[PDB]
Amino acid sequence: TCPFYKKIPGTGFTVDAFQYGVVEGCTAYFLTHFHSDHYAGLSKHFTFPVYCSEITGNLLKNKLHVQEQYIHPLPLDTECIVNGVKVVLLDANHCPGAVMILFYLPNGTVILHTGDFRADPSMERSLLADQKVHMLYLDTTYCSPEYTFPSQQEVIRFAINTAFEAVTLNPHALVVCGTYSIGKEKVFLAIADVLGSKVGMSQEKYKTLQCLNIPEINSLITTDMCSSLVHLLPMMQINFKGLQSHLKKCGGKYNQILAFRPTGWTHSNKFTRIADVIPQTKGNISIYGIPYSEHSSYLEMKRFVQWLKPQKIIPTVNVGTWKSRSTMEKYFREWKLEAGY
Ligand code: NI
Repeated sequence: TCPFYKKIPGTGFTVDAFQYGVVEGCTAYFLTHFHSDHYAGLSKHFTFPVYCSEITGNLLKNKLHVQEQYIHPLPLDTECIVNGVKVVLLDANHCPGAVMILFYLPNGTVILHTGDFRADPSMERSLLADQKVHMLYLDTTYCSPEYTFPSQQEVIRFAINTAFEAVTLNPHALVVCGTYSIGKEKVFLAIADVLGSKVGMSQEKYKTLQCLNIPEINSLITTDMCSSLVHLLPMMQINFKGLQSHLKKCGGKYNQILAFRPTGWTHSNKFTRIADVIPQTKGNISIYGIPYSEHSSYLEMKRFVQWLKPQKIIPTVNVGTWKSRSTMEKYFREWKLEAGY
């Protein structure tokens, strides 16, 4: 059944709750972003109002064939009325089209649902600064102090420098990047830019990227693999067998592959700096795991919450085990006692 952390009290609303059938009492289904664990259940047969960003609504229409009459896109950073309730969509610094949702309940309670987010100090100057938030529905993916990672900028600098050096040493090397969802487009676009190439990909992935409102995108991507020296493949194909196989397909145009796997966190992060990352190599194939995250680190999450000073926190991630729930509640209390709210 629909869990309580997906329901907004005092409303008829749910968030990211499309896989439970008709939720009793739901008059509007909000969708924070287009990732499968969140949209699970939507299709062309859905006949309830879906509220989301413009970009998410482009993907619902083009990839899932949801009918236009049920898609309700909202502009960001704008006070809107939905079934008699004031709401605002804010940028979540996650994947393209991802939002946080502010609900202003008729009784005067204010609720923030972060969806999936990477907390940033820039959020402290959005419409969030203007009033008090009483309850926080929080993306707790990486809510433990072991989870450190570098900035997105540091990671992209490493990837660009690595790729440019490799291809300049060997003009016959191919660069491959893995993907299994939207998000993390900066990895493959920054590398293609430094090399003066478009990124080549499947027709299905090209279609997905053309929904994202990225500026000048027609200049950066292509379905012609032959004209491209940065290829995108499914994340599943980023291993020695899959890459050897792909190289055969390129017909002796290339004699070396340098491949990137943008993981979330990996336990090389506790010890190893970004400067010191090394690849796994077999023969003429090398694979780099890079820690490019679109979720908050522990310290980023803690800074946002200590800034916001919510009265009550409701985790939306890692809620399935008692040990995880108890650990998270301990951190929340630490943060509250340290900051004095
Ligand atoms: Ni997500």
